[PDB]
Amino acid sequence: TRKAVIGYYFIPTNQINNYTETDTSVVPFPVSNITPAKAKQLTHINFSFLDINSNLECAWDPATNDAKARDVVNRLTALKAHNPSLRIMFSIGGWYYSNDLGVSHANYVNAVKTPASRAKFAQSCVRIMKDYGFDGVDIDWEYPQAAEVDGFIAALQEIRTLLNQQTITDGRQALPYQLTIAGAGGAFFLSRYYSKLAQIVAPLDYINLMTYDLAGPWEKVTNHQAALFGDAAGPTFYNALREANLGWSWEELTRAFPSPFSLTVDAAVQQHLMMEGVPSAKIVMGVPFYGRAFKGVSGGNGGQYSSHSTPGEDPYPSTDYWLVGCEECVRDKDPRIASYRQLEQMLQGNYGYQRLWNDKTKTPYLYHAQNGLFVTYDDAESFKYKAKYIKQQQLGGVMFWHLGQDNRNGDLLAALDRYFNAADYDDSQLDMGTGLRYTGVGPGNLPIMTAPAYVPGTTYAQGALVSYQGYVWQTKWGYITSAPGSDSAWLKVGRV
Amino acid sequence: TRKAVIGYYFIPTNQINNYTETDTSVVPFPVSNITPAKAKQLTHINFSFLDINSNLECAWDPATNDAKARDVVNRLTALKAHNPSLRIMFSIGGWYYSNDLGVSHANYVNAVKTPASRAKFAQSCVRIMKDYGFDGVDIDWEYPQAAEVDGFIAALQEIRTLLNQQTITDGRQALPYQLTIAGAGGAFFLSRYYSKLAQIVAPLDYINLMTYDLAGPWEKVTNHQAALFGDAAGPTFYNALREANLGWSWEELTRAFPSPFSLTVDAAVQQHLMMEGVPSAKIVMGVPFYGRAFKGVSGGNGGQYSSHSTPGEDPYPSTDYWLVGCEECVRDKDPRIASYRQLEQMLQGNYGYQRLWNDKTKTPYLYHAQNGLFVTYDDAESFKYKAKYIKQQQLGGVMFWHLGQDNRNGDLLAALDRYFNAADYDDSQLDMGTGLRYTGVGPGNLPIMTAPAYVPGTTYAQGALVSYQGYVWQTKWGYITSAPGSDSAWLKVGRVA
Ligand SMILES: Cc1cccn2c(=O)c3cc(C(=O)NCc4cccnc4)c(N)[n+](C[C@H]4CCCO4)c3nc12
Ligand SMILES: Cc1cccn2c(=O)c3cc(C(=O)NCc4cccnc4)c(N)[n+](C[C@H]4CCCO4)c3nc12
Ligand SMILES: Cc1cccn2c(=O)c3cc(C(=O)NCc4cccnc4)c(N)[n+](C[C@H]4CCCO4)c3nc12
Repeated sequence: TRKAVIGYYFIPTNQINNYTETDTSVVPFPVSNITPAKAKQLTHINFSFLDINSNLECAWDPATNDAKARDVVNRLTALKAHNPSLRIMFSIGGWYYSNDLGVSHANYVNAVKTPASRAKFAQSCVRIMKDYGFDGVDIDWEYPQAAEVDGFIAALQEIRTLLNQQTITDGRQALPYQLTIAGAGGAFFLSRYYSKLAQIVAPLDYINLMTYDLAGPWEKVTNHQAALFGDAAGPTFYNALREANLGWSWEELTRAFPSPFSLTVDAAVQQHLMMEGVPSAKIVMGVPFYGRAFKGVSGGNGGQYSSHSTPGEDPYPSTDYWLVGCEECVRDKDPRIASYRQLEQMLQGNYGYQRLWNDKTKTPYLYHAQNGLFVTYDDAESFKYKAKYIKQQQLGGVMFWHLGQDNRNGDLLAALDRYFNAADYDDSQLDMGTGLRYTGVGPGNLPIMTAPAYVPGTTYAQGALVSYQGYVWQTKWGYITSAPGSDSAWLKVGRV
Repeated sequence: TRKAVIGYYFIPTNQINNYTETDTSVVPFPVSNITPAKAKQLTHINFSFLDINSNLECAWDPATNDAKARDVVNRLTALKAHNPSLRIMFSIGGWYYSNDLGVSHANYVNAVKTPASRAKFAQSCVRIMKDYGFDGVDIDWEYPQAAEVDGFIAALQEIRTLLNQQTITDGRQALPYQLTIAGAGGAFFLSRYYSKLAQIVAPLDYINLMTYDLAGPWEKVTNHQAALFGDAAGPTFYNALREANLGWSWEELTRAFPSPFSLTVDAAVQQHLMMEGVPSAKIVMGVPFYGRAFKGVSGGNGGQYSSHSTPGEDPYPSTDYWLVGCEECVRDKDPRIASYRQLEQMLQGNYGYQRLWNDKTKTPYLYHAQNGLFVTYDDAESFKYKAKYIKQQQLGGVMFWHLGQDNRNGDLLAALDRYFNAADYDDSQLDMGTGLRYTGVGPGNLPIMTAPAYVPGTTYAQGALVSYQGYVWQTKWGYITSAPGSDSAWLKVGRVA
């Protein structure tokens, strides 16, 4: 099974309305920059972002020039001439539209409320897909809360039904229409819907975990934003999942959700695999094509794990563009984010940066000794370890934000495709290091065990192991005369 | 409101069929030993035990001579001439009949299964009560499991309906027929039904907690079997309630059920009070009229919290009767249980025992220095603190097992009545000590708190407190943009006035 390679294509409305493929000053990353070689290295392009309007329907930004928008999408779907497996998805949501404090948040809550609203919203998704020529629907609601999850589920189920019927109607058995979501990659947002992961993922082809932004100006201690494994010297976090409305016992919560823990990519993946009904092949690991920069950091450890003075507000509440050498930061008016393309040029232009490597997290980072700056980012080296992880854990593939942040040669995308598909690349001896692994155990990743069959009428001592109804159970205290599952005394510890 | 004083009267079928009041070798504790003075000190006598037969009806042991049974019960109900508040209850169950491996266990599970079976069983309970002259029904099922609790509750409700109708029919408004159960006194058995305590206790007049046997030879470390409060120097136990099917979060389970914890009487009472809908006035504290003995006790502990070499297997797997001076242990053939009557007779007959006192647990214990023996028991002094606890916590009263283990003068029963009712007893200055209290917090004992009202649209930092929909909530982490109760981020920590 070929690994998915899902690249976001993001274009703001102003750039759509003024679209041109011959002037990077207006449109920095036109569709023409996606060469045939790059199209062949992708399996999915997530066009972004559409929204949910006050009519509770999928819709473009109301300021969008529809004729210019159709032309942009047509240029993307023309790329399928170079890659018969390529799908041009469209994404609904993103942080700006759909976060709790976002401009359109209430429309997401209201669209999934009722059977009538869900049917109307689901129909509009398929309509938009067919009217503009997209190959599937991606929903990036960041993020539905506990009371909204069941409606969110039924809406996804409704879209799945309509997409499957549309696949048959259009003869698309060879390339069926698909449904994906961007899912939270950290435990705090994940706890909103974690208990219902199985019913969320059931109608999806993939859940694309946003396993980045695990550090940012909203945290007082600098850190890697997409550490693969944990560094004991770095900060640790409250494991919010132990508070999810799971109904598990104290022992089950404790063994599944050690706290505090290292907020890493491996943690997010393992937390998903701990849940019953979440298959590894549907889990896609997100990676960032951008870095996050911090100022006012101290010395002694390359700027890692230090206090900082980076503004947290949105948008950037100043004109102080303090990321030395970041020309894109001036154009975008924000020194806290830098594309890999810009970071590469900052490393090549003598601005005082050093590129350092953390062999526990398996991620690079920049340090500016003279102005106290720290940048966490990913590159082709960190992608070696993440690609091997994807293969070892039998995940569905990789996702990234976004195509316009790769360098001009497309080195990041080419690296991902190479690590998955190149016949002359061999990572069998790649050293995954001694960084901290997430060691939680849950119902979905219980180890295989053997035990004598449970015998009704037997009195079991503390620590006894029995097999019953497909699982191996252990007594939590002594003098146990009840059957596993009928009591508080038995802990499910294994399967088969 | 007078505190309940509930004494079990237990008599085996063998003793009923051969009942006599002039031969202690056949019947050691005849009803005649319950003098008018003792009858006035009781509010309830739990006659025990009846059973549930394979027809799923309340019934006497099939080997019971029915005429002899009626005669024994009549001697108990005649005691009401001396005490117009006294009730002769009858108890269905007990350990032998109703434990998971007991001879009649399946009858208890099956009787509560369906509306028809519950109706048939409930009718048989009231029929037995009226036929033999009892004043109420007590059910000692030890213990219903999670899947059986809902049927068990519906059966209790059905008995409640029939008892209330029988009260009206018999003009017994001045002394209505009552319904009680014996409940678990330790967290392990309690976890079976803990989540449904409110609906279990609703149809009852009392739930009589079996707050004894909290220690015994089956434990590797000697301990008090009915410690009122905890001793930090003593052993601690897994808090099984954190594994009950409550649906609470990790923070809520941890805050309600500290673990490990001291297995005490106070723990069991407070664990019941942590649940909403469980009124203190229905909780009755059980006390033992017997002791538990250990050997091999090695230490300067006074024998407390020490390793031991006591069998604690049943039945006693030896003939070594090493409890020096326990003659009842020889006749009964078990050196690990002794009535208070015998323990007193061991103390006054020169056997080398020292009576020591633990001022944390507020319980006495025996220690035999030359042979290293340890006995945990209760007496009139430990009952002072338990009686004051009952009054301070506004509990319903006290229960004890059993009447035949008191001394001949009835000193234990007289002490309980004195501490509740005597005008010349004054425990106002009795110091309850510094033993460990159970400090768990649950929905039934959330404190009143004050906090600013939650404001929609606000982003809250970690540890922020807000009031919302009748509760005070605290954030467990930062950058909170959700409303309390809609999220995993908010912890219920208090109630709004
Ligand atoms: C406050 C905050 C707290 C915790 C997490 N947070 C984010 O995880 C986050 C992500 C994003 C984001 O867009 N990631 C890329 C992306 C790509 C594709 C789809 N979805 C998202 C974001 N813009 N912000 C707000 C920034 C903007 C300036 C300062 O705060 C975010 N804030 C927070
Ligand atoms: C209250 C009590 C009263 C009287 C006797 N008692 C015991 O003789 C006893 C033995 C044991 C025990 O473990 N024996 C060893 C063993 C282990 C496994 C298989 N066969 C034998 C025990 N755990 N408890 C506590 C209760 C609490 C919940 C369930 O058990 C016991 N309680 C009591
Ligand atoms: C084996 C055992 C294991 C776990 C718990 N167990 C008891 O909780 C228990 C209680 C009683 C009992 O009667 N408590 C007083 C009473 C008063 C009113 C209503 N119900 C009960 C008991 N007799 N045994 C038998 C044992 C004891 C030693 C040899 O045989 C019991 N055994 C066990």
